[PDB]
Amino acid sequence: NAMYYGFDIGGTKIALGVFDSTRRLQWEKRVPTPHTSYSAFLDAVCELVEEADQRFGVKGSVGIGIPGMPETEDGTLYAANVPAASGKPLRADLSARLDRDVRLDNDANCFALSEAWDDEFTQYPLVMGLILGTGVGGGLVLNGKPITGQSYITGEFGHMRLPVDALTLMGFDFPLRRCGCGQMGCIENYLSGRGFAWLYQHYYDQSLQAPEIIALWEQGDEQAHAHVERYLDLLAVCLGNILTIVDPDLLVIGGGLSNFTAITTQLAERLPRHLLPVARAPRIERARHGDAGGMRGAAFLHLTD
Ligand code: NA
Ligand SMILES: [Zn+2]
Repeated sequence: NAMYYGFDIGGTKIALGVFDSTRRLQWEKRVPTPHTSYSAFLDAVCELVEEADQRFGVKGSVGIGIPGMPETEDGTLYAANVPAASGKPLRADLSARLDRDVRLDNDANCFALSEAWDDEFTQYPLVMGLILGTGVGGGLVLNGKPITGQSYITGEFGHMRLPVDALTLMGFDFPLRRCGCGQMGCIENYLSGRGFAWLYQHYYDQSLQAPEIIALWEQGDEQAHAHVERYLDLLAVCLGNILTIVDPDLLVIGGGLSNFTAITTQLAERLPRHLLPVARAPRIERARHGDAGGMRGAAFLHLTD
């Protein structure tokens, strides 16, 4: 009768999803994220766990996805959009309040874990989740457990510089854009939704956003088509480098751009030219649990020891 609770904590709302032992969602509830004080934040979360416990007559396990640093070396959380909890030992405090092992991970790792636990995808030991949306990020999952790395940096694909073969493709004068992290040329600024739009403007001198370019592509516009071919080629070159070091069985692509089917259907054929001769491309799939993934991944933190 084990139940798995998963919280997706964002700047606006705290979303709880409750899953049974077969990973099916049984109940959902969302409340506003308190920003006023840590005590109000702790209560928002604990009251939801208590409500679920009462509703299902069980002590559910509790997993939580955080957009930031879940637990530093000393046990401290840091998240820009969750000021009420930042600087606090969230994991320890919630664990004491709920008398159970509350587990935390970042939102990109929860996204990857949610996909790795899709019924069909559990057959793949090593799953790489790639998010192409507001930013670029992701995570790595091995045998159903996320690989967090020393500081929850594993899977920060958006912050690896363009490889030199991107200059061979685009020209050596291709702009190396300044990233928010401070480096020059991070792939996030070419492959995110904004990067996709920037690349269009770079070639065509028109300020269209991704939806608009996609609309033109669907209507058969020649520029939009030429733009998408370049984007896909650049995505492939960048992925060639990542896949050569990670070698995942499955690459699942999520985020806003993943709704553009060309990104997951026309990518596989472009990979072999950037992979080792003896390498096989990973299976490539569009994410299957967009909306519910934050809650699923958080809940799934308790599916492994
Ligand atoms: Na209240
Ligand atoms: Zn960067």
